[PDB]
Amino acid sequence: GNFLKLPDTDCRQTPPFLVLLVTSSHKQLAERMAIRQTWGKERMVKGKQLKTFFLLGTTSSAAETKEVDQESQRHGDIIQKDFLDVYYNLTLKTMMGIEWVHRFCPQAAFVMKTDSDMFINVDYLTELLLKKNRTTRFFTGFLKLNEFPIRQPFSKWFVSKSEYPWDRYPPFCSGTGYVFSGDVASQVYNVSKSVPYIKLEDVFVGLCLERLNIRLEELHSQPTFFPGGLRFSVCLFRRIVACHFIKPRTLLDYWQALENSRGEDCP
Ligand SMILES: CC(=O)N[C@H]1[C@H](O[C@H]2[C@@H](O)[C@@H](CO)O[C@H](O[C@@H]3[C@H](O)[C@@H](O)[C@H](O[C@H]4[C@H](O)[C@@H](O)[C@H](O)O[C@@H]4CO)O[C@@H]3CO)[C@@H]2O)O[C@H](CO)[C@H](O)[C@@H]1O
Ligand SMILES: *[C@@H]1O[C@H](CO[C@@H]2O[C@@H](C)[C@@H](O)[C@@H](O)[C@@H]2O)[C@@H](O[C@@H]2O[C@H](CO)[C@@H](O)[C@H](O)[C@H]2NC(C)=O)[C@H](O)[C@H]1NC(C)=O
Ligand SMILES: *[C@@H]1O[C@H](CO)[C@@H](O[C@@H]2O[C@H](CO)[C@@H](O)[C@H](O)[C@H]2NC(C)=O)[C@H](O)[C@H]1NC(C)=O
Ligand SMILES: O=c1ccn([C@@H]2O[C@H](COP(=O)(O)OP(=O)(O)O)[C@@H](O)[C@H]2O)c(=O)[nH]1
Ligand SMILES: [Mn+2]
Repeated sequence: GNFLKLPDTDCRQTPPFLVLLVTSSHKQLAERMAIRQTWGKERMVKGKQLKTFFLLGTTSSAAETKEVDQESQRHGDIIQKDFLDVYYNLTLKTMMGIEWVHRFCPQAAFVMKTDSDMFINVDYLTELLLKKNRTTRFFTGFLKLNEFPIRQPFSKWFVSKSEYPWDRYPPFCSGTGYVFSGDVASQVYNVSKSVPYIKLEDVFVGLCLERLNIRLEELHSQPTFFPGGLRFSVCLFRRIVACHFIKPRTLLDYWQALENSRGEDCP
């Protein structure tokens, strides 16, 4: 489907249990390297395969283009299509990831779309997913159920009435990090072209899920996704799935902390 870069992976041969699709801009190589060295590192988690790919568009900068070409050659984990990679094109980026799952990895049990300034606890997420007994039409994250479009015209998330004309958004989950069963990717890709476009990707996915009659659900009886960020502690971070507002150096320090304290107890 018009992909400039495709990861060197074969989901038919080895169906992944969890696929992470990470959004980042071209210049954010430090982010991607920190992820590749921490929670993005591919491995078996309780015998389940984890795969990690980075979603990129294109840029006018020839230097950044060359950097990303070299990075894809070195790492083989970039999914790319020809669209200007800017904040207000994040919907295209998300749909690219979903398209990739649909076309090349329909075997994935679960897919997480996530920001790059994130800590992800794949071990705890896997444990909760294996416990949920939800393998189809499943979508979770930080649920946002009573959202009103932001009409402050200079706000980062401003939408005009022509861009989104109704008083409330559909139910959706924070774009910082949400998780869905793999079949959901095909259903969303199928309905996407008939659903009204909006430049905020997490709202757009919510519109698609609503058209599909897919209901959002909480992953666990306790909160596990934290778009607002969290005060760090080892014992807390062992029992969450996702935390936002984490720069690369911090991500590396937190990962080291969890390694250093492996084998201690907590509650
Ligand atoms: C994190 C997230 O999921 N973002 C989505 C966003 O969610 C925000 C929305 O629910 C609003 C509703 O009032 O509340 C939260 O946002 C807070 C403030 O209301 C918001 O104004 C602020 O945003 C920026 C702020 O305007 C600036 O002055 C400040 O300098 O920087 C702020 C961030 O850059 O942020 C806080 C918390 O983030 C929710 O976070 O909803 C939109 C759609 O409206 C979209 O789906 C986002 O993906
Ligand atoms: C997810 O399911 C497990 C297993 O329960 C069995 O399989 C399910 C698909 C469903 O058909 C159940 O009725 C089956 O009994 C649940 O874990 C078990 O739950 C029972 C009752 O609480 C308990 O006796 C077992 O020891 C549990 N552990 C096992 C079987 O390993 C689990 O509760 C289900 N998850 C949720 C969120 O309900
Ligand atoms: C999102 O990406 C699309 C595709 O790259 C952009 O649309 C193109 O914009 C360039 C100029 O930036 C035009 O020359 C092309 O004709 C457009 N092509 C298509 C297919 O749209 C779009 O501008 C980007 N969005 C934002 C907000 O930057
Ligand atoms: O041109 C862009 C801008 C942002 N992003 C990614 O989109 C997500 C949201 O951006 P950011 O974290 O800057 O927004 P915030 O969390 O501050 O609202 C992050 O993973 C960015 O790396 C991207 O892929 N391309
Ligand atoms: Mn972010």
